[PDB]
Amino acid sequence: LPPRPWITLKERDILPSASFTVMCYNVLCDKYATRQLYGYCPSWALNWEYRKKGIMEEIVNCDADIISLQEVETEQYFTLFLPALKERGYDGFFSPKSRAKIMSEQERKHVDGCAIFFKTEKFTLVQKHTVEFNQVAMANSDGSEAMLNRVMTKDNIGVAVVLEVHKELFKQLLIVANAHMHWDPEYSDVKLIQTMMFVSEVKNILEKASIPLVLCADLNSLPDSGVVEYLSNGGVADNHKDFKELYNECLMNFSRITHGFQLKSAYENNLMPYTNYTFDFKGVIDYIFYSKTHMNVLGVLGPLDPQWLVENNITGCPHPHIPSDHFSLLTQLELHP
DNA sequence: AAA
Ligand SMILES: [Mg+2]
Ligand SMILES: [Mg+2]
Repeated sequence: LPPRPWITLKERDILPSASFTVMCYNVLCDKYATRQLYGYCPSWALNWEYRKKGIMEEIVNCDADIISLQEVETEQYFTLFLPALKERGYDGFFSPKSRAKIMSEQERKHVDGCAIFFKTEKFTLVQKHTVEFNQVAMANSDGSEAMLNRVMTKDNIGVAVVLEVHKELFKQLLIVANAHMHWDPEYSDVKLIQTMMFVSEVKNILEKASIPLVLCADLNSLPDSGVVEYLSNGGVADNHKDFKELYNECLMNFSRITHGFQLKSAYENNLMPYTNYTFDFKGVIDYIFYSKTHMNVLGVLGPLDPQWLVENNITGCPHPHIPSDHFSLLTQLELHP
């Protein structure tokens, strides 16, 4: 296993500014780490008792100031992620999917969700928020049968925290948001709508709290998609093909459909060839977006050496040496007040 | 949970 290379994009700055790093990582929850989907990885290496060590080691060694995780299993949050990262100087916020859904005690422990951790020496938690996409869809369906049938029926969520950035690093506020969108490629419309919902709800948090945004997400969307275009260009045509020409009027409950932020992906221009890496599918579907008005990217952690993967005949993850089917993103950012 |  060779070290992943750091890529410098700009060096540190004279003007007073704070730099900090952000990790975005889908850990692959145990529930979904099955032989069926991951036949090519041996059982002992899929198993959570084994994989959780590689996943902790990954998060520890990245050592980011802000960590956004997806597929964090409820019980693992409280008994593993939080108490171990507390020992490293972090506090955290977590919310599970499916909160409103009836299920046994046992099943409730295994439901996964999104978590944001932050170094308490650098940041103070001002507010925490959960955005349940099923609920925002319900509230915004009026008319539109697609909303209710296609969107409200997906249990996805994002979380967001409002953080106070300690003055000494330079009340400076920062919002960090983390989401995990629906997966199914036949549902490009749900992915885009969940993103519009997440962004507009994030804007609302912002009002009630101009203020820098860091947006981490497993978007399940390629760089060419309607969702990436929407996030990167401040908006998208209400007739974009990703709507499956299937919405209109209800779309602009979150509003050519537009958002106010000015965002760039930390890894734009293909700095990694894929963030999800399996036998059947490899592509960039995970992202760290930041407000380009307040922040520059100083650098990113580059991809694992493609030559190393080929030499070891690794055509999909997880693998004995790679504990998730996603690779972590890690970026260093510089914030100007 | 690019079931
Ligand atoms: Mg997954
Ligand atoms: Mg995914």
